[PDB]
Amino acid sequence: EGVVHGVATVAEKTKEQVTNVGGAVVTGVTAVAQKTVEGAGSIAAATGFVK
Amino acid sequence: EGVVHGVATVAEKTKEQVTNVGGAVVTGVTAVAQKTVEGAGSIAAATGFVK
Amino acid sequence: EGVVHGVATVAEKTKEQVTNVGGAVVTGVTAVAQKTVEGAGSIAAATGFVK
Amino acid sequence: EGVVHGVATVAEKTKEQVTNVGGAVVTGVTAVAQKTVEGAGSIAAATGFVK
Amino acid sequence: EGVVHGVATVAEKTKEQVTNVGGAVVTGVTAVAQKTVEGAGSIAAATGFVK
Amino acid sequence: EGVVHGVATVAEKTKEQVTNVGGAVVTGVTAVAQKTVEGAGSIAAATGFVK
Amino acid sequence: GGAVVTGVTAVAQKTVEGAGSIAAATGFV
Amino acid sequence: EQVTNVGGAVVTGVTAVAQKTVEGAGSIAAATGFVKKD
Amino acid sequence: EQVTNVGGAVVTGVTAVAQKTVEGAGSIAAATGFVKKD
Amino acid sequence: EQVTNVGGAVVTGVTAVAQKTVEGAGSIAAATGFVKKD
Amino acid sequence: EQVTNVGGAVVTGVTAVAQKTVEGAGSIAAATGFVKKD
Amino acid sequence: EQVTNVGGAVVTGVTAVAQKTVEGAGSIAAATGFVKKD
Repeated sequence: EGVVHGVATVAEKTKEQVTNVGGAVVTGVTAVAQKTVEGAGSIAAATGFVK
Repeated sequence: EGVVHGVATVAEKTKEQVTNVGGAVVTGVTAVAQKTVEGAGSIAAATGFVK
Repeated sequence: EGVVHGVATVAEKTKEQVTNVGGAVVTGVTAVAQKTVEGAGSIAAATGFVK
Repeated sequence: EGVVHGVATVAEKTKEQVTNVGGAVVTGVTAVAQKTVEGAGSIAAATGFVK
Repeated sequence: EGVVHGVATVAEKTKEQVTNVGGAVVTGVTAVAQKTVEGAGSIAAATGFVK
Repeated sequence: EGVVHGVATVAEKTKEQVTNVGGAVVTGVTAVAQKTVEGAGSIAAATGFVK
Repeated sequence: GGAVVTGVTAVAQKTVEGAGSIAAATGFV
Repeated sequence: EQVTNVGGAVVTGVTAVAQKTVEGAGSIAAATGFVKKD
Repeated sequence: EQVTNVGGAVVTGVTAVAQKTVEGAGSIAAATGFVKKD
Repeated sequence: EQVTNVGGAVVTGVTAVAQKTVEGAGSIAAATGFVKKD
Repeated sequence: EQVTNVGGAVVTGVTAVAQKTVEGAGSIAAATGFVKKD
Repeated sequence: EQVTNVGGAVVTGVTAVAQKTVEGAGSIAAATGFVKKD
């Protein structure tokens, strides 16, 4: 049935070289954030700088 | 059935070298953020700078 | 049945070298955030800087 | 039946090396954050800087 | 039946080496955060900096 | 039947090496934070910095 | 070969579904 | 066969900031002060 | 067969920072003070 | 068959910091003070 | 067959902090002061 | 078959900390000052 409303991601990390010798690095494998609804309902959101 | 509303992604990371010497870098494998709806409903969102 | 509303992610870490000498590093495997509803309901959320 | 509303993640750690001499490193396998409702309910959540 | 509302996570640790000599390291396997309701219920959660 | 609302996580540790001489290390497997209500009830939780 | 940098500010960020503001400046004399 | 040889690697005074944010907000502000009088 | 060779690796005065945030907020601010009088 | 060779690895004075936050908030502020008179 | 070879590994004056937070709040503030007169 | 080879491994003055928080709050602040006059 695969994926209906969500998303699908596949990855294979065979060989990677990362040398951190002069700074800072951040890396990641597929972080996700999800807001979904099926029927009657309401998702109200304010994400960011709101003040 | 594959994908109905969301998207699909495949990425095989075979061989990669990144050299961090004169600064900083960020990268990752396909982060995603999703909002979808099936029937009657509402997603009311404001993302960014709102003030 | 796969995934209906959520998302699907697969990753394989075969060989990876990270050498952290000239600074700091952060990395992760698929952290997730999820808010969903099925029927008549309400998720109301404000995430970030609200003031 | 797989997963209905939540998300699905699989990872395999075959071989990974992290050496950290001149800084700090944080890493992890799939931390999760989830809020969900089924029927007549409500989730109200302000996460971040609220003031 | 798999998982209905929660999430699914599988990870295998074949071979990994963390060598940390001149800094601090933190790592872990799948810490989770969850708040869910089924029927007539409510969750109100302010997390972060609230003041 | 798996898990209805809770989450599912499996992990195997074949071989992992940690060495720490001049810093701090913390390692963990499946730390849990959960709150769940099914019928008539509620949960109010403010966690973090409240002042 | 040489890799000699005088003095540097370096900024990198990725944001998905939010907002981010970078503000950097260097002082060299 | 992928190889990298860093010969000198001499960077004197640096500020380096990286961040990743999903579903939120993050603002970063950095500044360097360098003076090589001689 | 991948190989990294770092010859010198000399970085004198540095501040470095990375962070990841999912479903929240995070602001970092850094600054360096360097003076090489000689 | 991957290999790392760090020849010198000399980083005089640094501050470094990383963090991951899921479902919360985290703000950091760092700064270095360096003076190499010579 | 992966191997790490650190030749020099010299970091004179450093401070480093890392944290992970799930469902909470955490703020860190670090600083260094180094003076190598010679 | 992975091996660890640390040749020099010299850290003069350091201060490092790490923490993990699940369902709570945790904030630390640390700093170092080193003076290598010579």
